[PDB]
Amino acid sequence: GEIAQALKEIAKALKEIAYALKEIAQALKG
Amino acid sequence: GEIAQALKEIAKALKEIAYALKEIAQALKG
Amino acid sequence: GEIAQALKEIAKALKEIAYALKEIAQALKG
Amino acid sequence: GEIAQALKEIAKALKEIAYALKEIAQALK
Amino acid sequence: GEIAQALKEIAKALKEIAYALKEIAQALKG
Repeated sequence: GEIAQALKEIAKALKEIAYALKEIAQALKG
Repeated sequence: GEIAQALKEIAKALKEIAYALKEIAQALKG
Repeated sequence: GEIAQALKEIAKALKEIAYALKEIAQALKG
Repeated sequence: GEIAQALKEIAKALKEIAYALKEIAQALK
Repeated sequence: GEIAQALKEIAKALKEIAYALKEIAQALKG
């Protein structure tokens, strides 16, 4: 239902945030 | 009621997150 | 009740995350 | 019950993530 | 000093993201 859907989209968002932050970490090491 | 409202705000928040992340991705390319 | 409250705190959290990420996007464009 | 408890922990986690991200924004700003 | 700070906070952020995702995975089994 709608709570399961909310949570799936939050998991997606958090995975993209983790990747964004790793690319920012690498940029700053560069 | 309250749960429908909470879920509408979650959906709004996640749309802004998706937008922000695209601009972060682009910034890091240039 | 409890679920509505939990989801309202999640909605708040995600709104602050969207805000933070917009400032990160701006920083990186500088 | 169990779903309310799970969602309270998720709310806490996301609040700490929002704080972290604001400190990252400031560092970079 | 900004780079040191950024990298410390990104490491913290990633640990909290991994935790959030585990709790979301478990929640969705329920």
